[PDB]
Amino acid sequence: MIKQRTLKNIIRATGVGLHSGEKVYLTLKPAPVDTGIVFSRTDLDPVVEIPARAENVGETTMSTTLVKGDVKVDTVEHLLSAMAGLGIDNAYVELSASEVPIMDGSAGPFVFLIQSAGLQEQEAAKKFIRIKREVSVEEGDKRAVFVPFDGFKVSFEIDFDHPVFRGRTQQASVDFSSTSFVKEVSRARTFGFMRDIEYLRSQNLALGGSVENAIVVDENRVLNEDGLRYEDEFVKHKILDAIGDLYLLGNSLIGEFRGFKSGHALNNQLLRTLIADKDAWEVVTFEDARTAPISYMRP
Ligand SMILES: COC(=O)c1ccc(O)cc1
Ligand SMILES: COC(=O)c1ccc(O)cc1
Ligand SMILES: [Zn+2]
Repeated sequence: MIKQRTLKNIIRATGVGLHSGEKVYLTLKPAPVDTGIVFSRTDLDPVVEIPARAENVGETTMSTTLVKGDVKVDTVEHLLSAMAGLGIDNAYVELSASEVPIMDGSAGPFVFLIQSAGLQEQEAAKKFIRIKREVSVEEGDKRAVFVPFDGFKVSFEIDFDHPVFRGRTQQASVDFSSTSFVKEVSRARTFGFMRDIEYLRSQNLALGGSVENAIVVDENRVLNEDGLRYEDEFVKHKILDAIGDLYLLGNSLIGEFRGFKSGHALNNQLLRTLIADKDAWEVVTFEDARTAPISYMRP
């Protein structure tokens, strides 16, 4: 069978929140079968756990925020993207503060830290959500859709009228049967506009933002001296965000996601609409990895 996976070993990292600018200690720990991804605020007494599930998304302003009452875990999407990309089902994510560290603004440092620790196959079938029928949500010119697909595929389109986007790839499709999450998507970074930073800081957004953890765009050029990792880095980052947002379903998808200018808010609304529309999906297992429509790297 395709087995559930957890971490082989505890691993530790230090960084700062993108939004809060606060220093944070991150610990990834192994978790038993059917735990899912559970975030833990270890700075609080008593400690507060928040499962990484669509129903715990409380705020979606410029990141996905998990919330239990007054307790928040902000910017979970880049770490959940890495976990979805490596096939991690079960893990405890301990944090010393209210926001996952931004690291280099991508999933690259997370995929490296996890593959460094190693993955552990567990003695239980991995459960997938197979999309059986179209489910779509719209708001204004934004759209997010699931359609049936025998595999996992993401298509995304952004539309920015900014000189730095003129004639640039604003649309991409990744089929994870053809393409490596790791080589193709994980290194795409968070991006931001100089003309926005005053408004954002006034909203307690991007307080930790800099060229060290983001592509900073200024009028006609990228400020980062060493430039882009990909010609289409911006749309690749939105695909990274979508994978992270969609992993709040709590299981890997067998289907296709298409986003048109979709962000954290509409991605979460798509998950809530799917969960409610029970005839559009089923839980499936594969008793032979070799005959299944998606494969994961050796652990
Ligand atoms: C100047 O703007 C920034 O530094 C910045 C960093 C990260 C963002 O997400 C947005 C803006
Ligand atoms: C939410 O993302 C996934 O379901 C997923 C499934 C297979 C992958 O290879 C990557 C992501
Ligand atoms: Zn992001």
